[PDB]
Amino acid sequence: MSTDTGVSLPSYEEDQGSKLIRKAKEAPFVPVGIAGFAAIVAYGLYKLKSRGNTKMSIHLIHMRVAAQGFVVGAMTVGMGYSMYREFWAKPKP
Repeated sequence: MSTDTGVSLPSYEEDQGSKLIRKAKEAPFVPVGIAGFAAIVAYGLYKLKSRGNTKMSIHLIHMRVAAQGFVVGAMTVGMGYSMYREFWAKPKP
């Protein structure tokens, strides 16, 4: 279920949104974890450097990897619940 999507992004920065959306039919997390993880790594990597458009410093998380674990964690639970409870993960045998 998705109703809010399209004209909703207060930030002038996007080259051919549709194109940016042009990819494997969103659904599988395989690319989410793969890509996501990769990106994250990048972000953090860059985050390290002070000078380079960045302003991340709050709480007792004076770390990267660690902060990464806690982040991915909250993101995991949050994602899993996707805001609204959704019983569906992997009904294995």
